[PDB]
Amino acid sequence: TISQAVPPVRDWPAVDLPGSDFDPVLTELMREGPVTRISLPNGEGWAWLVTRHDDVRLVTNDPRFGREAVMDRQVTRLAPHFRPARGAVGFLDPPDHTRLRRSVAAAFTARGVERVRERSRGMLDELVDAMLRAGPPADLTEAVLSPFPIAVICELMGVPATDRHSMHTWTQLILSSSHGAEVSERAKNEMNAYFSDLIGLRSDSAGEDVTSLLGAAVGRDEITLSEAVGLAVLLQIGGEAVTNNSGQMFHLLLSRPELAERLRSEPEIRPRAIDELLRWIPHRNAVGLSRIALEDVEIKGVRIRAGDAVYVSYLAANRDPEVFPDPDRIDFERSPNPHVSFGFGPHYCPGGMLARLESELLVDAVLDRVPGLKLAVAPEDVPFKKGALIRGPEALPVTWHH
Ligand code: HEM
Repeated sequence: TISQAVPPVRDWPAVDLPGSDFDPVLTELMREGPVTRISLPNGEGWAWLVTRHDDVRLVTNDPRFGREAVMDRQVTRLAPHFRPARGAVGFLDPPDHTRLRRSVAAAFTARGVERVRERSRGMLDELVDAMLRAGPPADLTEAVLSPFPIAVICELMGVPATDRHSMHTWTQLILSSSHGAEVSERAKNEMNAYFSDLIGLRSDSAGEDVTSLLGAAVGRDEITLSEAVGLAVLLQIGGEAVTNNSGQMFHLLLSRPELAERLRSEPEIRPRAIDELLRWIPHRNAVGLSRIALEDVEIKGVRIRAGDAVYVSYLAANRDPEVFPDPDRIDFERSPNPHVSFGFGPHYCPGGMLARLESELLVDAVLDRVPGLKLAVAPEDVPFKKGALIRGPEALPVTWHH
């Protein structure tokens, strides 16, 4: 009937945001309408953006949107660099995506990750023992939040004990140290070779650790060795997400003492509280990886054309006022909490249950074992990551009673 003009293309420059402050450009986009168009610093052209919870679920779960097609051009994006390997799980669609996710799914369910909870709680107690022994102050990130997710994933992956410190080092060197280009990709090569060998060796394993599952799937020709190794590396270095996210968690718990006080007074609410924190924390800068409309799709009266790129903002979806009344309020009692901090659809985060487990153990040890714990700097003086994809502290200086 009546033409509905397309939205203006909104430029979305890379900006370093303080602490956990919400992106005001994303707020602007949320206020503009459910369907907007954006231009990011890198790649070319524009992309659709959806911000409402229902539209985000549609775009991420509907078969009419595809990931492989994203590598057919230079879609506008935040990251300077793009498309490493084209076997990367992120860029696969259900001809092949499903095989790869299925091969390890069992280790990452609630029941799957529960298998490493006691060992993980022990490893965390070791780290905290050491921090207490050294005495205050400490950088909680360096002392605890950084090493713990790596220890846990080593255990879940089934890395032989004598190789786990090599794993730590490799993980630290990969894309997150200094010595750009060279040491990172050499560490990546070593880790690749390592997992190629371990998974290869486990070609007929009935083990239930992740590398055994990968090895067995490779052995039954469900996936190739190359696919298995790539995924193994992604999973192995994925814990940095928990390091960053839990860093924001404790930054919040310490800068807003009432939250910490609630979790000490009512320990029973900690799982729900963690979910609320996961909902609220602005985990990333801007948006991540788009999907291509494989056929024309109408969203809120807007015609998304086949070939167009479409982004979702999980961050925005987690502040959807209809789904989350008073969305900017951190409410640990929040009634239903259907957040999409771990994404949605086939590409939903494999590590979500693992991240909740890690966060629950972390909150327990840090809130229960550090007497008089507080920030050692003003909240606004905690350094947060600049030029980042995933937001979070560079360091989290804390102090307490020795
Ligand atoms: C609280 C911490 C974490 C958060 C907030 C998080 C969030 C996310 C999000 C938003 C996505 C994208 C979903 C999409 O493409 O639509 C994702 C993907 C992914 N995450 Fe995480 N993640 C976390 C921890 C982890 C950990 C610890 C691991 C490693 C076990 C991991 C492994 C992955 C993988 C492999 C993918 C790609 C999945 C696929 O495309 O099939 N994540 N994550």
